Amino acid sequence: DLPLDPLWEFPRDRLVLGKPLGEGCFGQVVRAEAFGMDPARPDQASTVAVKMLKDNASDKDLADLVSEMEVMKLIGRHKNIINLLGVCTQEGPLYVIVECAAKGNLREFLRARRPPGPDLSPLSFPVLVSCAYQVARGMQYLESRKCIHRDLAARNVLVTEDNVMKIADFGLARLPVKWMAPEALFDRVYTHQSDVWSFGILLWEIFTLGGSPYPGIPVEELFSLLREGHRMDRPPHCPPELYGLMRECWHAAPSQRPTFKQLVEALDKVLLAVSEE
Ligand SMILES: *C(=O)c1nc2c(cc1CN1CCN(C)CC1=O)CCCN2C(=O)Nc1cc(NCCOC)c(C#N)cn1
Repeated sequence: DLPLDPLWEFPRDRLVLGKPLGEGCFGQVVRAEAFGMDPARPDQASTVAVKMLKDNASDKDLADLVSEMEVMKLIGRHKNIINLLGVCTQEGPLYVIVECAAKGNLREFLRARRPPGPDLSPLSFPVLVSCAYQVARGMQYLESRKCIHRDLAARNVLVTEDNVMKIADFGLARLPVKWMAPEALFDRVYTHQSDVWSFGILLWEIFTLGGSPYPGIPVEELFSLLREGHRMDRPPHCPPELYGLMRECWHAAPSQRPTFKQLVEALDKVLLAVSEE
């Protein structure tokens, strides 16, 4: 069984499950409608997402879902992360209610909003910087809460109906080798500074509108190329100020990379200037 948390327990009868959003190995995320999620308007319907176990799940999977739920409570609320909204622990399967991100992941959001490409030739430049800045803010918050993400990439950044960026799967208990810092790749060392390296890759994904990192380069060849000091080229139409930030994230020495605080500060300076360009 699971203890009743007066701060988070939501009534099971006020939650209506909908179509699945995605299925993992033993877990899944589904659409849902919640009634009275905001206590100020207790009859209002709101669209949410529900993390739950699949039928093939074991007690190890249940402990992993419980762990993510508890980590989400400990970390607390931020505008730029997928927030916990409530829980259904009593008289039925465990439901972890979280914020809905109607527009899906950032990579597909950007790919669907691309201008005519090189085989032929919507999102303004300030909106793109705002996306980067929002993700930097969310990461700054997670870091302040002792949370190392380990898998920061555009596929793990979700977009709401209101176009707010929300980092997902921060509470979790082929490998994404192209986003990994070299000390993480080679020495299995994951710090806040290795998340800064991934943020640099994410910045490149933003300014290529969902481009695949290291275009052409075989995965096997990546490691040797990084060891030689090679890094990705400046995306087309990307300003040198933003490419400069990417290159700082990609410094070999973790201590030579910027902090999330400096990234938030540098991205806010660009955003405020570019908003009147
Ligand atoms: C949220 O309930 C929601 N999410 C996604 C879609 C639709 C909806 C709800 N919804 C709003 C718009 N109207 C017209 C109908 C409707 O049903 C559409 C597809 C993309 N959604 C999505 O990605 N949601 C989402 C995903 C999450 N995880 C990403 C990995 O999924 C396995 C999370 C989380 N955590 C939260 N929302």
